[PDB]
Amino acid sequence: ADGVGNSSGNWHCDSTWMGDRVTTTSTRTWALPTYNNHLYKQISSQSGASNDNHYFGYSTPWGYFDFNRFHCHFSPRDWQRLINNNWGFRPKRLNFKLFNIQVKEVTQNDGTTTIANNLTSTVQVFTDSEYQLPYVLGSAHQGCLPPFPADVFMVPQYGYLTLNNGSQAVGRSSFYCLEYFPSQMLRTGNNFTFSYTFEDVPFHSSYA
Amino acid sequence: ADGVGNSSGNWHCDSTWMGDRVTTTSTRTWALPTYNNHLYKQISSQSGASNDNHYFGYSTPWGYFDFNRFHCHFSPRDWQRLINNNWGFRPKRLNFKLFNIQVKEVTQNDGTTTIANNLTSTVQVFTDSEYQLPYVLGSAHQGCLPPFPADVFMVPQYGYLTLNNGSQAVGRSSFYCLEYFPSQMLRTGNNFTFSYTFEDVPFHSSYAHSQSLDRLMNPLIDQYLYYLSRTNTPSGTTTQSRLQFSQAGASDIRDQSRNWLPGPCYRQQRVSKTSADNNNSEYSWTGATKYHLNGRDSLVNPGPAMASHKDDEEKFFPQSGVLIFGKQGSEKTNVDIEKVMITDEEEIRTTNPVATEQYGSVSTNLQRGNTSRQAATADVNTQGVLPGMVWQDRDVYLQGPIWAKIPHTDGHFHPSPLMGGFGLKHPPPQILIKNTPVPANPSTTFSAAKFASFITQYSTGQVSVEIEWELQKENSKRWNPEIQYTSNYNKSINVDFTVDTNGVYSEPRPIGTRYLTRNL
Amino acid sequence: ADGVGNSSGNWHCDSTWMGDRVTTTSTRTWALPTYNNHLYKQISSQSGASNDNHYFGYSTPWGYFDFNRFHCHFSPRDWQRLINNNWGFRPKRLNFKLFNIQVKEVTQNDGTTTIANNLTSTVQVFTDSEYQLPYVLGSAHQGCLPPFPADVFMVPQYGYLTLNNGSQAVGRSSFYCLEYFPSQMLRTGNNFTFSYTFEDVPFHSSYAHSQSLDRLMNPLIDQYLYYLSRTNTPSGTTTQSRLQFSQAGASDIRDQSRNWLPGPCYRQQRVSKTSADNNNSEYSWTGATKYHLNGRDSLVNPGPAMASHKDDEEKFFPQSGVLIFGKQGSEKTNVDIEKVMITDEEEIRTTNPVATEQYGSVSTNLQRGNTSRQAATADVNTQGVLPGMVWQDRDVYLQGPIWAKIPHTDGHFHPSPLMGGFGLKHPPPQILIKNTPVPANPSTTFSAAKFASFITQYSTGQVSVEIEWELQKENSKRWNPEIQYTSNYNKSINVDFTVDTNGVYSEPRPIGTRYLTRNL
Repeated sequence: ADGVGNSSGNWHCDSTWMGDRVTTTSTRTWALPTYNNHLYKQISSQSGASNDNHYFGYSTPWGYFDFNRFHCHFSPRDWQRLINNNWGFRPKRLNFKLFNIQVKEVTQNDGTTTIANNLTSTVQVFTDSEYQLPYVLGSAHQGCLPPFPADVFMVPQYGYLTLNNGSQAVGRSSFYCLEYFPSQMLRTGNNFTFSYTFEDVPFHSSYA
Repeated sequence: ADGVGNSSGNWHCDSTWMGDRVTTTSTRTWALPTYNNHLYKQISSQSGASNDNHYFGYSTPWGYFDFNRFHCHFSPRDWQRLINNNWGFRPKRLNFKLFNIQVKEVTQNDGTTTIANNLTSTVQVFTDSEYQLPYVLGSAHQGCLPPFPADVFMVPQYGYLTLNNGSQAVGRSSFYCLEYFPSQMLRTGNNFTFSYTFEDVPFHSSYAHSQSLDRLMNPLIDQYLYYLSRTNTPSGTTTQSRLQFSQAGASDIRDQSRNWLPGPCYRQQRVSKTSADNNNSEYSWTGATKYHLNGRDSLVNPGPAMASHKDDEEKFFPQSGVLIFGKQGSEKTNVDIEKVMITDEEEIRTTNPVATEQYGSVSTNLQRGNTSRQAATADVNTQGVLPGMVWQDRDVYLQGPIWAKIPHTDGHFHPSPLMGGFGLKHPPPQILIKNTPVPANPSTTFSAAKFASFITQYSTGQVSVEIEWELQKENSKRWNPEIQYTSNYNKSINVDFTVDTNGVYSEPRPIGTRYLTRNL
Repeated sequence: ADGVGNSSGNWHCDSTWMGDRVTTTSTRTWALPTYNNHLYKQISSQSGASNDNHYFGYSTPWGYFDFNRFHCHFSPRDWQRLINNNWGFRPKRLNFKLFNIQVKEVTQNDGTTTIANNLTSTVQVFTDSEYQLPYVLGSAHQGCLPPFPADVFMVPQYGYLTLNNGSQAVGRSSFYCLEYFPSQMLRTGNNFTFSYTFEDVPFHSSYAHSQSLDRLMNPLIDQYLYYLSRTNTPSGTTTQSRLQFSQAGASDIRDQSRNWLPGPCYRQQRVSKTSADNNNSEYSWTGATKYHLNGRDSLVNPGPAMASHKDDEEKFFPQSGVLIFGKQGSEKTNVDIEKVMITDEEEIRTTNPVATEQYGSVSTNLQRGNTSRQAATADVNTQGVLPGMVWQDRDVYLQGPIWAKIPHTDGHFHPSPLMGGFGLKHPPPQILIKNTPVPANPSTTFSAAKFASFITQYSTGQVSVEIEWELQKENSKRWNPEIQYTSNYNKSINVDFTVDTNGVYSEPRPIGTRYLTRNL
């Protein structure tokens, strides 16, 4: 879309209050490494663990973008404006964008770390809009968008757990390959976007 | 098309089931090196090889994209959905795409390997849609699209064989230069695509017959036809020749008059999975089933479709009559039986003769009374096609091949590939890809010698294969439940058809397609 | 439709010849009892039976209407009119009707059998037009429509066999409940009807070739091709190897170059109608021609179409290579030869090998001079289909079957039924009929046990079958008269194909169709 040298997006971090609506926008800089060396690895609880701590699952080479915390969208002044004046609030719709994607190639020769641009490499992005993957958001996991807009954050590694009989698996355990999903390939100059509408939910009781 | 920094394609790996159709799409990441250092090399069998192993051919600097295996398009869940619900399937059309092509230049200075982008280099891609090149697909060769979508695979090198008189060639031997074909040159940002339509082919028999060919009668009603049941009667204290005839019913069900015959046979030697049960000798070739062609013996493998074993003999399999797939990590030469998975063709024993047994018996003389000559019979170890013969083709497997090219010959009978799959007069064309040679620094003085120094480079990219399949929906009226493929509920260290703690994908067993049942 | 006292059909038994078509209509009176006491019973081979005789299946309370014999539609005069004037025929369409259905209730009190009408009971009739049930028609079973229109026949009980491992079943064995099909319920006054169209099938070869396959040349003109006629010449007082070639003419007519070969063969043992000529031993199975399927031997009967005997050997017939029909009043087990009528397939010896002889001879070694090795040959007792092979199918008979269902298999070669007739992928559907169970007096207290007491009853009615046949008119240009089927003028106690003083209808001999002649 923008090849090499044309920006594919702008920095939009702000909030607009219009009557009975507040629209919060946040922009962050993320870093995504290579996870598991491009491999899917079966993971399980260590031998000798207690029965309550036994688990079985899979670790994927993918990362995921988490913004399931209020500090990712509201500044402290925004929070004070929200909670001191409103009896309730609820989300309505969201818009998501990935842009200005740069792929960096890292080499190490004779103890020297050299980083150079890779203008032909891609990143695969897709949204699980059919909810066919285990939903690991909402478990209060680290790796969200940092509360301060100037902070740079690492993209957390995606992984899921399935049925386990101790440290082993059962026949009902499910395995998911994330490359079996249609994904969008983005070079430097390509951007990704999608829009989502929240279902009708009760207003949060922001009152005593 | 997309210069440097614009993607020329997307990752499409998925399947859509819509009524009587299933469309499977797969995307993989491939790596293509430089083969033969941009040269065509004449190849031949080594001196001292046996006559059966003699060959002559050419090795080309090109590679080819192979997706002639079901695991390249169907996930194990997709295969289970296909085989547990459909009485047949066949391919309809396919779409192919190469995109996100990156050419990498490799240099080596003072023992250091440095890889950098080459944004101006090209890769040459063309499809042999006129079938003017030797068709090497359909020979069960390695180098296909890996079954796991996350695996990266190397593009296999293309090569062909021609006529040979020993290790030498003859005047009729053909040489093919693949640069004499029009090819499309792709830089980083260019993509390649083409569409193909399969010819009309029979649906694969993804079912097992619930009736046997010798048990198609009504057991309650006798036949009105008579058969010779006795040839003598007690006379005095000796015997006297006397012909008698009976109508066949349930008690003598083997003598009933029938309209059909079991399919053709080409007997195989019987080997047992229990080692001690086998003969203590080297009989992999002396006892092997072979065909003779131009003075050379070739192994018949797997040969005509025949049942692996009869009832309650699952440990026995034909010596070269079944497909044998390797487990994950299996070597190439002389691996043990526990390292391989041997397929079973027992679902076709209803109509097809057992591979290791005779087709039947025929008379060899003329019996006569009083000198007297008693009737004699011989085993029929090889039986050609007879009128009224019915048979089932070999089953297809998830790891098995999909199609093969029917040889361009004046005559052929039932051109279903013997290894299993769909016989196509115009199969999906070979897709040839190679890196364009980039000459290194030339001499400032003109030299008529052809260039021998080139910049070392390889290419990487993504490949997409989308195939539409037509389904033959099951329409059974049986009352009791059917056999279905299923995962085992009991706990295990690893889940089947997943990755282990090393992230290594494995296929624990071969899965056929014949689980539902249909009447004969 | 017609309640009680109104007829729901008429008697239509006749044939109409109109140009290239003949429409035969037949009406019969049938009786249908209650089978298995309204129960489905699992059936299997008796313990102690041989492996070849093992089976497993189910017996159903339903009956079926069978008209798969030519005598059910053609009178002997109709057959003579068909076979003396036509070079071929094939079925085109059929119409079926059940009408005038009466349900009779049978009671037995103090040793007295009383039969009364049941005007409210029904009979369930349905046609298996989707072929979801095991097709038991075409196995030459008794219970067809009687050849004489005045005879009343019992409806045969329907039953099928499924997969068996010995006397037991396997997981792939299928069970079918015929009440899981939609059926039409008919009281007295209701009728059933359905129409069926035959698929396109080849005309039956109702002719005998007036030329032999080895005598197709011009006897007056020599061939321009040469054959090896001599292999040595007199040299001195000994012999010397020397190849010589000759052009074949009439004197060496056996050496002429030919374009075609006789049809395939599967050798049968030769038996003689003269008892003393046979070997004094029990060879009905040891010397029998068999095929091996899943570890069980089945008799090959009648097998591939082959000539019964050569010239001037009419007393010889293949052991299980011809259809054998029973004379009127013939028993079931071990009847004498005078109680049966053995058919003859001598009209096809022009193109088909004799059943009891070898197909030919082939070389088995490589002859060489000076150690020296002399040329050796072997008999070919079994010959598969070769390119250039021509053959004739088995003849059909008035008492013989008409059609058979081609098994649903991936492959089959020349799907003409081996017992004779027309191979149909979609044959006329099975027509299943049974009496609706009428429960007897129930208990005034509720019981969850299924009903085991029923009112004894049977049904009677009329059945009509009308088939349209297409004729292939003879267009011969031979000068001298042809062989025609005819009655014998000499006086006799009984007329052929009539009733005797007991009013018992009999068919004195089998009548084929191959009386007219056509050139090869």
